[PDB]
Amino acid sequence: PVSPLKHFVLAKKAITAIFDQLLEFVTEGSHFVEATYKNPELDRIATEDDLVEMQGYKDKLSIIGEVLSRRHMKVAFFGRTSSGKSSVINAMLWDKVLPSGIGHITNCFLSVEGTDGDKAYLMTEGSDEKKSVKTVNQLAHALHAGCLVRVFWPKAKCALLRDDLVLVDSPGTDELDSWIDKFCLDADVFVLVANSESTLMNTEKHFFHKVNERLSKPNIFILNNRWDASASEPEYMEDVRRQHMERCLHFLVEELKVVNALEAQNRIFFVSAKEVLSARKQKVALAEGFHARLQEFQNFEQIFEECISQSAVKTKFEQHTIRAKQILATVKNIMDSVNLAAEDKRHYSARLPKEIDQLEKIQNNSKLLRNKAVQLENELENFTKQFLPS
Ligand SMILES: Nc1nc2c(ncn2[C@@H]2O[C@H](COP(=O)(O)OP(=O)(O)OP(=O)(O)O)[C@@H](O)[C@H]2O)c(=O)[nH]1
Ligand SMILES: [Mg+2]
Ligand SMILES: [Zn+2]
Repeated sequence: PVSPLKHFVLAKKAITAIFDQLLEFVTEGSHFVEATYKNPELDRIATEDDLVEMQGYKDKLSIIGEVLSRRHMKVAFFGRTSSGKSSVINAMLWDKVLPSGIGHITNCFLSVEGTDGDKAYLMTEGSDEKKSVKTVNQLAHALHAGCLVRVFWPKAKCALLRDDLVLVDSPGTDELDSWIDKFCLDADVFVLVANSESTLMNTEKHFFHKVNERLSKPNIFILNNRWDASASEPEYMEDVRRQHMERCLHFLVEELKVVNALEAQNRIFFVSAKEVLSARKQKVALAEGFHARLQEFQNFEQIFEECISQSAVKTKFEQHTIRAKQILATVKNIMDSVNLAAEDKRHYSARLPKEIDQLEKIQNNSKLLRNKAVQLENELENFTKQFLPS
């Protein structure tokens, strides 16, 4: 039962390894191009612009590797006040990481990410201080288009955080474009948490219309929470479920048009975050239907993990994969140009045996480097076949 999130972890490892190799190769290639261009006994075998191109690639490949090394999956939770957003997050983390109450903050966000340490802490904006998580409920938020508070929870205690997932908790939806710009541009999945004792509201729909306008084919899940409230009323529950399904299906399929009606079955769930957290927190007869609701939450979790791991690998690693392929194609063109100029010179105007031998060594080293580029192209093609479907 391997978590689907390992797909993202393995992709991240693979592409960072390629970019480590690419920086090493381009550095070696740049030294060769530089030596060839700067040789006073050679004329226009390598050009000044060949060297400028190689040096420019060299100078930007380290930051690509560093950016890749921090890439992660992000899920953002939205919904009306008291719908259960924080409890859904806590259930997925197997602990009461986030508190309840304090629902008055109208514009500030909270994220949870993994720490390699063994103690939880938080950090506020523009600060490096590791503050006790028990101060979450005391942060003033006076002046605040709000702020982000970052919670760090030991990776050893939650597999999701170990596998590079970050979870974002939001204020109640009841300028929004500022929310999208500041928190949503790199979110891979959006989760709408709704009170199943109510009805899906237009204020929540409106926010996801804005997301859908700003982003292409966003991944959206709807969790109809507090489903324990109709336990022991199975006939009533059946009818409420039908009504919720009709409205949630129409929203995802007909209004947002982000899934077809079959796909939507894997995006709408009926759960009790309270029950799930109680079952998972370490250290009375269960309500009717408890195990069925727990299984439904576990089904959501599996489908969510599959969705976010596939989506984030494409969203976050494809552009630099395509860029690496372009860089390699250009480096090969430079090696082709150097080899061709050396061979032309050898056959057109080279005279002394020592000059001929010098040109032949330039040819040989340019081919060694070109073959290295081809091998890295093969690694990127393998990465594309494994991790980047059309
Ligand atoms: N019966 C029941 N209560 C729940 C469930 N999920 C959350 N609650 C309760 O509803 C209240 C609100 O829970 P939260 O998880 O804090 O909801 P929220 O959306 O984060 O609320 P705010 O951040 O204050 O807007 C808490 O008292 C929870 O115990 C559930 O599945 N079933
Ligand atoms: Mg909350
Ligand atoms: Zn704030």
